[PDB]
Amino acid sequence: SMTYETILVERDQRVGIITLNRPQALNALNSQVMNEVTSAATELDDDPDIGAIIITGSAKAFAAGADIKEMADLTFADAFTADFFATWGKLAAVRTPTIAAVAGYALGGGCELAMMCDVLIAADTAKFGQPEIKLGVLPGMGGSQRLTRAIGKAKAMDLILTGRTMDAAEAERSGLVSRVVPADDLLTEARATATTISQMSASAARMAKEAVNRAFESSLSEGLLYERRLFHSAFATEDQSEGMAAFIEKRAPQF
Amino acid sequence: MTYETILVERDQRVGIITLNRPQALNALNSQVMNEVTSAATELDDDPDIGAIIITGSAKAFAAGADIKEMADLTFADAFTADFFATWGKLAAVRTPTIAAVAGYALGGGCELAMMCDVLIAADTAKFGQPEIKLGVLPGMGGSQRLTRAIGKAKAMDLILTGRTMDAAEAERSGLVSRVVPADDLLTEARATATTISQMSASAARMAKEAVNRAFESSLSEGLLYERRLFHSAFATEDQSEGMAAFIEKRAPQFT
Amino acid sequence: MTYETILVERDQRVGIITLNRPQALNALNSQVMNEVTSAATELDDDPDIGAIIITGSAKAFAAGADIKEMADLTFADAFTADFFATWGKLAAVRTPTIAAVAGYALGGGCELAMMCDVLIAADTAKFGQPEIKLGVLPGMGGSQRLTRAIGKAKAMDLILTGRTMDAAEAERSGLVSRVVPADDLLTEARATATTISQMSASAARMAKEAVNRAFESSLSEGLLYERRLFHSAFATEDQSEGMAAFIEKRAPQFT
Ligand SMILES: CC(=O)CC(=O)SCCNC(=O)CCNC(=O)[C@H](O)C(C)(C)COP(=O)(O)OP(=O)(O)OC[C@H]1O[C@@H](n2cnc3c(N)ncnc32)[C@H](O)[C@@H]1OP(=O)(O)O
Repeated sequence: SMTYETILVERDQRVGIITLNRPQALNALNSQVMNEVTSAATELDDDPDIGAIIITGSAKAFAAGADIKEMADLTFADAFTADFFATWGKLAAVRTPTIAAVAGYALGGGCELAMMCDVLIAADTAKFGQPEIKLGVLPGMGGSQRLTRAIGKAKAMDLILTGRTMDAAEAERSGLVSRVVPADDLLTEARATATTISQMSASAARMAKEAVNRAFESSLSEGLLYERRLFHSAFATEDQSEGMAAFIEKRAPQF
Repeated sequence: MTYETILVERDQRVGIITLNRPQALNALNSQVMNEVTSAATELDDDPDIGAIIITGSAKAFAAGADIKEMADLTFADAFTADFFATWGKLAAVRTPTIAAVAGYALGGGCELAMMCDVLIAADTAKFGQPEIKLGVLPGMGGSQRLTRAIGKAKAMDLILTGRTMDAAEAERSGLVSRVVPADDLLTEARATATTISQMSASAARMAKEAVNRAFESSLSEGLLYERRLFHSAFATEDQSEGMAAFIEKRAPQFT
Repeated sequence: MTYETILVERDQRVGIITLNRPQALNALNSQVMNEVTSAATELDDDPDIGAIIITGSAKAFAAGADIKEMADLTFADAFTADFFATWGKLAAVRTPTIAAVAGYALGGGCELAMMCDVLIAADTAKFGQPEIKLGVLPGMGGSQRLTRAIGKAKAMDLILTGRTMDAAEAERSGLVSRVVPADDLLTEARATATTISQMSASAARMAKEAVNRAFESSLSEGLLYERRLFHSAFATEDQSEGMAAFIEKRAPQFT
C-alpha cells in the first residue's frame, strides 16, 4: 500500500510522482523521508505500469537541508553501526528513469537528492547548495562526488568549502541541471518530460540509463565496450523490432 | 583513392574527409564506417599530413544511421560481426582530428563528431541521440562521450528523451570547441587544421595522447603519464628548436 | 624561511603566497616550485592557518614555466630530476588553497592555478596551454586538469592550438570558481579565504579530500569513501559544536 507520513505519491499513466510533504520543516530530509522515498521509488520501479518517476517538493523548497536534530548527538559508533545515509543508495539502484523537479531550496541532502536523479528540471527559483561545512561536517549523501563530477572542481570546491548557493541560471550552464523552466511551469514541464520518457520502450530506456551511468564507473575504453554489448543485446528484444518497424511505418510504437 | 561514400582532399599538411551521401543526408552505414576509417588511417600514416578534418554538407554533417542495417539484425549477427566496433579505428588515429560540423549531427553523426579531438560547429549545428525512440540505445559511444562532455543531467535528458541541442547550448555545455557562422565553417576549420598541422608532429601526437589519458585512468595516473611524455619530448629536435625560437624571439622552424 | 622568488604573509588564519619574479612575469622555475611547495607545506602544518592563497602580480599570475631553464635540458636531466614532480607536494597540502588569478595564467601558470582548490579570476585573466609550439606539451598536469575541467573538445582546442581563453569563457566552461573585477581580486580572495579559514579546520580538510576523490576512482568508490569520512566527522568536537550552534541559532565556536 502507498500511504506515507512524510511524502505523497500519485500514479498517473506510466508516470509516478513522489512529492516531499514536510511543510513545517521546508521539506528537510530526515531518516523517515529517506526510508519512505526509497520505499516508494523501489515499489514504482518494480511496478511494470510505471516508466518514469518524478521526485519533487513544494514551490518554496525541493528540500531545504536535513533534520540536524537527528544528527546532532549521533556518535561515530551509531554512524558506523547504522551506516547512516547508506539507504539512499537504494534510490540509485532504481532501474526506471527518475526526474528531479526542483523548485526553491535544494540544500545539503536536498541538493544531493536532486543529483541522484537521472534528469534534473529546475524552476528559475531553484537554489542549490551544500552548506554542511558550516555545521562542522561535509556532504554525506554523495555531494562531494556528484557535484564535482557535474560542475568541475573549481565550482564544487567553492560551494562545498564556502557553502555559497548557486541559482538556477548558474546551475544550468555549469552542468548541474538538464533545463530551467519558469516556476509556475515546473510541475507541468516535469510531467511532460516524464511522459515522453515513460512512453519510451521500458527496456531500451533502462539500458540507456544504465549505459550513461557507466560513464562514471570505469575508463572510457570499458564504457565503450559495455555500451556496445548492451546495444547488441537490445536487438534480442521485441521492443527494438517494434520500434524500428514503427519508424519505417511512420507511426507510434506499441510496446 | 576512389571512395563510394566519401571524398578525400589533401591541402599542404591537412587532409579532409568529406561525407558524400547527399541522397541520404550523410547518414552513416557500414560502408561509410569502413571508408572513413580506411581513409583516416591512410592519412594518419602519411608523414606529410599533420591534421585531419572530417566534415559533411551544409545541411547535415551526418543526419543519423541507416535504419535498413539495423531493422532485421539479431543479437547473434551483431555479436559475431561486433557491429560498430570498426569505428574504434578512428580513435586509434594518432594525428589530431577536427570535426567540422554543420546542421544535422544526429545519432551516429553526433557520435562521429564526439570521436574527433577538436569540434568546430557551424551556428546551424544540431546535436542529438534519438536511438531511444527506435527502441535501442547509442551504439557508437554516445552514452560515454556525451556524458563526459556535458554532465549527467543533460546527457540523461538528451539520451532518454531524444531532444536536440543547438550549437550555442553545445558550446556552453562542453560538447564543442568553438561556434562559427555557417558560411565560415570550412574556412575556420582549415585555419585551425593549418595551425595544428604546422606544429611539431610528434609534440601534437603526444599532446593529443596525453589529453586522451584523462578519460582512461585516475588523475594520479594521468599526471604521471603526462610528465613521462613531457620528459620524452626532450629527446626530440623539435623541443630544442621550439624553445630556442622563444628565447631568440623568432618563429620556430619545425622539421 | 627567507625566499628569493616568493612573498609569504600570514593574517589571522589566512596565509598568502605571492609569486615574485616580476622581471619574468612570474615564470615558474625550479626555485619557484621548491619555494611555493615549501611555503605551502609550512603553512599546511601550522594549526593557526586555515586557508592558503596563491597569487601573482596584477599583470601575471604566471606566464608559463621558465623556458630558459628547460632549453638547458636533455632527456637525462629531465628523467633523472623527474622534472616538475615536486609540484605534487602542493597537491599533498591538506588545507584548502585558493588561486587568485590576475592577467596571464599560461602553461605552468594555468597548471598551477588548476592545482588549487578554489580558483578566483579577475575579469582581466587570460588562460592558456601554449606548450605545443615550443615543441612540447603540458608537463604540470594541464592535459589532465584542463580536460577534466572544461571537457575534451575545448581542452584539445586549447592544447593543440595554444589559443587563449578569457576569464568569462573559463567561468562558463568549468575552469574558474568566480570572476571578479581586477581591482577587487585580492579583496575578494581574502574574503573567500577568511570564510574558509573560519570553518572547522577538520571539516574543511575532510570536505576538500572528499572532493578530490571524485577524480581518483569510480563513483561507487567515491560515494563510499565520502560516507565513511562523514561518519568519522561525528567523532570530532567541531561536528558537535557546529550542529549545536545551528539548533541554538547562534554562532559556532570551533576549537
Ligand atoms: C609545465 C608546463 O606545462 C611547461 C611550461 O608551462 S611551457 C611555458 C610556455 N610559455 C609560453 O609560451 C608563453 C611565455 N610568455 C609569453 O609568451 C609572453 O611573455 C606573454 C604573451 C605572456 C606576454 O609578453 P609581453 O607582455 O610582451 O612581455 P615579455 O617581454 O614577453 O616578458 C617579459 C620578460 O619575462 C620573460 N618571460 C615571459 N614568460 C617566460 C617563461 N614562460 N619562461 C622564462 N622567461 C619568460 C621574457 O623573456 C622577458 O624577459 P627577457 O626579454 O629579458 O628574456
